[PDB]
Formats: sequence, C-alpha cells, structure tokens
Amino acid sequence: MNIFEMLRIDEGLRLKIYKNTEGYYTIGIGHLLTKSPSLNAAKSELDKAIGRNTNGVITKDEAEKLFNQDVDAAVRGILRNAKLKPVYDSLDAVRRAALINMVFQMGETGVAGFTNSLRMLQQKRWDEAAVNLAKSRWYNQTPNRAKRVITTFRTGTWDAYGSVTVVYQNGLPVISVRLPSRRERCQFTLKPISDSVGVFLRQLQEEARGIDRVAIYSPDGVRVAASTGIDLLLLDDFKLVINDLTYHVRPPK
Repeated sequence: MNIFEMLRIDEGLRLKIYKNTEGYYTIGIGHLLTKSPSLNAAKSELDKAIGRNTNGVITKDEAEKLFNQDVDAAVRGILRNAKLKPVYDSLDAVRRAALINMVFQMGETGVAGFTNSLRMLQQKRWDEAAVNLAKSRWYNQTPNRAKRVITTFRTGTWDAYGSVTVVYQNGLPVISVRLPSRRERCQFTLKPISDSVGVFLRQLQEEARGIDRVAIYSPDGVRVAASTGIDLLLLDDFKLVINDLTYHVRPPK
C-alpha cells in the first residue's frame, strides 16, 4: 500500500468530464482540468492535456498517464516549496503520502497555509497536528477524506485506507479484503466454475455487520450484474464499492 493506491481510493476513476465536490471540472483520477465555470474551456483544456480531440471522454491508459504526471507534479512541487520541503524531508514514507495527498487535492499554496499544523507535524506532534487539521475549511468541505488523511498523519499507518487483492491458491481465486478500521484482513475463496458476483457480494455482507452498500463495476464505471460468473469477472480488473470507498481490483492474468 502507498500514495498511488491511496489516491486511487480517494479520487476514484472517471472517464468522462465531471464536477468535483468543489464544483470544478475534473476527469480521470482527480485530474483538475480548469477552474473556469465554462464547460467548453474544460473540454478544450482536456484535449491539450491528452494530445487529441477527446469529445470529453478518455481511456484508462490516458487516465493513468495523467495520474502519474500529477503525482510527480505534486511530489516535485513539494520539494521546491520553502514551507513544505523540511516537513516532507522529516516525515516517513507513510506521512509523506498523507502530505502529497493534501497537495494533490488542493495545491501547494493551499497546503502552505497550514503553518501551525505543518510546524506541529515537523516536531512529530501527531495528535496535535491531527486535532488542528480537523479545524480547517478542508475538513468541512471533504470531511471523510480529511479524516482518512488525518488518521494517516496521526498513526503513520494505512488503517483508514482499505484494499482488496486477488491471488490464486490451490488453483482457485482468493479475494482478501482489508477494511477502513480492521488491519485484520478477511479472505474469500471462490469457485469460478459455479460462483457468481452476487454470491461473493452476499458473502461480503454476511461478514461485517456494518456495511450498507456493496457493488462491482467495470473499470469504465458500469454496474456488473449479480448473476455474472466469477470466471468472467476475473478476466479483467474491476471496481469494488464497499460503503463509501471504491477499490480498483486487479486480478492476475
């Protein structure tokens, strides 16, 4: 687990233009297109960023190119900023991920404004930083994300960021799930011959008694049918929604 998977989770993946929680036109894995309120400006800014006429739709290959760029833009952006560098330097890989996340979301100068929190951060004053971060305009606008980021700063662990993987054992797919509180994973072994997406999903609910929503979608964002066989599901990556979090699952070919 790392910043790339962390941001996948926070940002999801959309292949058509859409408005983020701040109402700004966005595409892919949280790629901010513009701050203009004009859709046509967004649509034009899209085409330049891709290098073809997009008609407001991109592919997964195009999504992940942008993504890798924006993160290096963020991580580089950190390293050339006065306030943000020594903190970044001080922190371990996990809290550095938390910070890039913050930059990634709201830009460099947006994240310099947290002088106090950054100072507390730098001195290793975890909970103080956390308590303080929870008082920002940030937290109010995007609360549960900020909560996830703030927890990563407090603990320096991935507790708030779950994850799902698929790995074959005894020639059978085994889906481990690691939820946003319990670093005790859970695994589900499946029979692709006979089991379906709905079976897997009913299993999933019959585990945690706190889940209120579970779904599977294509990478393109389309709901996969419950009656679909797991054999077919595992021919390609997919998105597992589990309460608010969406996880990009990537079965081994």
